[PDB]
Amino acid sequence: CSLAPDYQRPAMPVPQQFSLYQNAGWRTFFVDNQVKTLISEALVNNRDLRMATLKVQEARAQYRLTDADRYPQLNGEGSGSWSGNLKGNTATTREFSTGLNASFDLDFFGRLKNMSEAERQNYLATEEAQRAVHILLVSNVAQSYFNQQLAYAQLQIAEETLRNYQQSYAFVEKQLLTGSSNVLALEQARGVIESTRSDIAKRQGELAQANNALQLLLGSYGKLPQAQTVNSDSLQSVKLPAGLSSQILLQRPDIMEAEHALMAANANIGAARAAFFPSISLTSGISTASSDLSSLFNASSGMWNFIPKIEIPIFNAGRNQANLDIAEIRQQQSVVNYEQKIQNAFKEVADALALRQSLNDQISAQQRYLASLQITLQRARALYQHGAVSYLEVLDAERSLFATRQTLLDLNYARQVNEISLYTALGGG
Amino acid sequence: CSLAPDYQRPAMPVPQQFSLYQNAGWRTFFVDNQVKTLISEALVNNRDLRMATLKVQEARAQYRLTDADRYPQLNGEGSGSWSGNLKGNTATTREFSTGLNASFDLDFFGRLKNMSEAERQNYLATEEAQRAVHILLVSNVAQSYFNQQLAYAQLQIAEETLRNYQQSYAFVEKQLLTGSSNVLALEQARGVIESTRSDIAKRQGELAQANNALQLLLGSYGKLPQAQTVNSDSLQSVKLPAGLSSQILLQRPDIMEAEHALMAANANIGAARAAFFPSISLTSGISTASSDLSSLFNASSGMWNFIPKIEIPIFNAGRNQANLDIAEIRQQQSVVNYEQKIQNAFKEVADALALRQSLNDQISAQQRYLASLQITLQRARALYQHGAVSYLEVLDAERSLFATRQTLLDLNYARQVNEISLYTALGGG
Amino acid sequence: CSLAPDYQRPAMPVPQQFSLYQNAGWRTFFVDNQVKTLISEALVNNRDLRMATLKVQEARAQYRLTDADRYPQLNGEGSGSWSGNLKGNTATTREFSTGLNASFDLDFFGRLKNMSEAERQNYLATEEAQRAVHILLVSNVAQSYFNQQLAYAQLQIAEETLRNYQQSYAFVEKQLLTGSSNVLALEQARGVIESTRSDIAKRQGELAQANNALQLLLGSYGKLPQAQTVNSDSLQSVKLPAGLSSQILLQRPDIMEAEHALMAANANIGAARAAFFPSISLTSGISTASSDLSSLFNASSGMWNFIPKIEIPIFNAGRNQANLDIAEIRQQQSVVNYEQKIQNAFKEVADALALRQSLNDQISAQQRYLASLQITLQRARALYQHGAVSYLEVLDAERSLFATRQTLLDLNYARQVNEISLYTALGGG
Repeated sequence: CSLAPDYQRPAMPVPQQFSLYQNAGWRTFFVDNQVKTLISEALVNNRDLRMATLKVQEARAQYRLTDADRYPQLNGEGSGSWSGNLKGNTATTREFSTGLNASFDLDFFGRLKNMSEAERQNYLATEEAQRAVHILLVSNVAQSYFNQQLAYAQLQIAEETLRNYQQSYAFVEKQLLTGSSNVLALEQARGVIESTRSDIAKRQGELAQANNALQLLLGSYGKLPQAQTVNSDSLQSVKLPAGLSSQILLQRPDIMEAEHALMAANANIGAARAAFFPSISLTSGISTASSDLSSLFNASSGMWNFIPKIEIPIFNAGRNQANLDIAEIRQQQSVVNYEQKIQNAFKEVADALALRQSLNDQISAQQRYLASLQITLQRARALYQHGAVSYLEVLDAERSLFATRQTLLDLNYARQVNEISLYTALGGG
Repeated sequence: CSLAPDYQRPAMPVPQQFSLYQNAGWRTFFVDNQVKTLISEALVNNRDLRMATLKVQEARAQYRLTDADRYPQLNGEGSGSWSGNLKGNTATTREFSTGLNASFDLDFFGRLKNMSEAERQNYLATEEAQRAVHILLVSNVAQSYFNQQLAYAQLQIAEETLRNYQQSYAFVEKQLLTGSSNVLALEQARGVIESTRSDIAKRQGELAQANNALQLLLGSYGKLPQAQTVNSDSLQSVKLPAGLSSQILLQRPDIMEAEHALMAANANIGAARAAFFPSISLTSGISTASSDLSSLFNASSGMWNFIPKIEIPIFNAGRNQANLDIAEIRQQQSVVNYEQKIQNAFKEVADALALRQSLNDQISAQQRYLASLQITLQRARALYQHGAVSYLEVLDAERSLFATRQTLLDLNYARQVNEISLYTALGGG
Repeated sequence: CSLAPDYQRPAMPVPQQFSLYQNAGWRTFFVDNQVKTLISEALVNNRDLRMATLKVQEARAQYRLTDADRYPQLNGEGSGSWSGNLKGNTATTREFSTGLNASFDLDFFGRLKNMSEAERQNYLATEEAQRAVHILLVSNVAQSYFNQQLAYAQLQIAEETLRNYQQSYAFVEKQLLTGSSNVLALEQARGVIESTRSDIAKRQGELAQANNALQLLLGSYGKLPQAQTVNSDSLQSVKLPAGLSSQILLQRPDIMEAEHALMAANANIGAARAAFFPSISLTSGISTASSDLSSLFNASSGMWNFIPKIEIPIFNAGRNQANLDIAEIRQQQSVVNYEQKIQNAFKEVADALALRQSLNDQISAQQRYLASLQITLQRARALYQHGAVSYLEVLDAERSLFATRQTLLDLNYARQVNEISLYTALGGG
């Protein structure tokens, strides 16, 4: 029988709503097909996930090892014994023996059963941890893919900005050849060509870094995805009821893992309680003995045997009690751990919801800003070409336009990362 | 008796001065009352700290478990034994027995005593670690609070900057309606409205993130503090003698923790030394036996018993010596750990002192810069409105003014974080 | 004998080339002599490395402890036994005994041998980890040194930029005193003085922080290096064949560490296999006994003794099999760990190669940009001083010039860090 306390799910340590459903599969959440191809490959070859799978097997084997301790043992024994005096008849005595013995703990108060149940729960927790690494990998690969695509896109706008600045410069040169501009405007147009080449070189770096990170995550080194057009429709962004319950969190693998750890701790309390109670063992044996080898295996020399035993703990100076206290304190630790895991999950979902609003509003504003800058550039050119304003007006408008384009790319990347983070924080596929 | 070496505090691994006292309580260090209310709540509900408290209890129980091993044990035993031959009189022999036995290790050379002392020191170290989590939490909550307030303040100046830019734009529009300005100036004034809306949306994000981080730290989800006015007087910044001794560091909990770990290691050396010496045990028992159950508990079948024993290690192939070496090497590791903890603490205090000077000087300079920018803006407006300069003068002055205001807010936040870090690095309250 | 599987190096988990040799010693790689002096000091006093050295000693001792378990033991025993009835002749029986006994496990199937070999391999792995900390420290010290030098250089250009801005301001003042400029230009020139003072204060902070980090790494607090002139020739940057083989990675200490861990796991498989097989032990003793102490050590009371024993596992409910499974699964884990270590190393080398190209191209472009900005500044001054353009042209050119200089310093630092990272990722000296 078991002395373990019954499982009780701790009180929800977070509000019941995120601020006032089930995810689709990742094959549906991700629209872009390239990212899905990379995710599938990662699921096969990624080393971290492979390691997480092996840890599940290990824990399964440890469960088996511990469970085995509940079953009877049967073992053989062989012995020979020479001995004699040191004075007063120096004749050697000699005896041979052979034992075949079985052993069995009755485990009436469930010590061994519960140590086993604890290992089974650790195994269950380990499977959940595995599931967590699985969804975190899907998230990470996808993000890594979009980071690569961001690098491509940044490189692309940098090159077309280079082309633009080269045209601007050629034009100012032509003007100068007609004694129509000045040497200041020319040097300004030349400068921005160089800073743009610098940006190009930077984006090449980031691309290479993105590629290398992606290949580490895949655990494979085949050809990388090429640049593709990517947008808000690349993901099927989560739609959520207005009063989505916090209870969705309890479905994440990492939270289920914590739950199983809590059950393991309950089982360890049962095991520690059992120590206070009598324990009954049983050993039975077939045995033989003889002073010489010849008549050893003689039925004549044989003996059967059957010996039940009971041990009764009486006083142990608070050993059992201290050990029980450790188990109880550790169960309390598991409860806090469970609470921490949920509070952390709640923070991830709340942040991603807030960030979704913030990022959408930043992007919208940034788009309107860009449109205004394009108009500004056009007006500045016209006014400059008619000698009404200095070339600094053109330079300034170009710089801001280019910076805004790079910022807008970064924001769209942040938006996709956040959508992926949200999906994942809700438990993924 | 104990074979452990005496404790000796390692030579100070850092200079004796920080570069040429006792903290007040956090209730006094923090002036702002809101932050103190949040700190008090965190001290109650925060999960990390609760977990640190449970670890102290666990270590206390482990100390008790180990100490118990020093005391006598008294246990019961019950047995029944059926056995018989296999040929040549197949009559079964049967014997029942019941033992009540006491056990006691004399521990003359302090093996068990020292293993106990080691656990007591681990327990002491664990209390110190707890105290460390406690002061780190006070620090973190306070910082998290000021980060929230920074977000509020950034949002506030962004909105008033929005209002300003809308007035600027309305004015340029009016000018245009009088054929007095141009379409370039108008588009420039429009643009900055949009970039400011973008900043507003960003600050809303950061606010939401700040709120969520603060609630994670509190472990509670009641209403959040509203924006309040915050300044250098929100903290009672530490005043330090010119030649403050490094010795103040030895009062931090994390350093005391290291000290207790060092004592534990000393105790483990004592325990390992004891293994080389004889060990004396003592077992005494009341016992009975009979071939049938009826005359079992007969005083007739009973026997008392008393058996002192001594074990003497002679040769063990370097087992004891290797084990002693591990203990000695581990004590050396504890010494290095202690040194590392102090050197790290010294770095924290030195950095915060340097940062205090740097930040004060940056803020002072930035204030003078801001004042200059306000004047510049005013002059640019006047000159622009009289057709003496382009609107780019106004735009440029506005942009720099706004950026400087945001920078100044960030610097004041950094200053408070650094003051808090300094307080904490000196051991907190 | 050993039941362990033979070592087989896992298939290379990365491409055979980095994208289409041996490092020199760090004394040769680093040209700058100051950095080498700091590296030498760190190698002596650094706490992390000292700790890594102690861990090697600890593992060596654990190897010795485990190996000792393979050798015979010889121990002494002394006993006295008083016992008597409880009724029916209350005369006490009394017996004294003294045993000297030897013990020896034959270890025919190599259980103990392999547990020893596992510990020897853990020791070997620990030496490699030590070597890793050693090369990582050389890297970190060098980087920390160049970061200090970066701080010095940033402070220096900030001060000369301050001097420049003060001259610019004095000039505008003079112009105003001749009713030749305006109050806008003056306030603009004043502003940039203040922002530059802010930068100066920031660089003082960073310098102080750099110094404190460097002293933590050195584990010593003597005088710090002063500013020196530093450039691309401070390091003898690695030259690599076009088709450098990935195989160079297998020379890194961290990868060799993984290899030894793999061998340890192989040994543990051997140990677990041995459990299925019979085990033969041997105990031999000299012994005495007597009812009184006087005739105790009488050769008369003495007995010699010799007892070989064999244990044969028959059925254990899958205990041995589960334990074997754990060992096999753990060996598979070591293989994955080995693969991870290599893939990670491959990423470090690939990133550093890409970054070397990117950084060189950014620096080249940034130099050309700087040269263009110097010309722009000169042209703007001339045009401004002749009333042809506003002072905003001068301000703008100064700001960009100063920002580009700071950026160029940061890029040169990044280049040196990357060269150091490359050297280190290839196995260092």
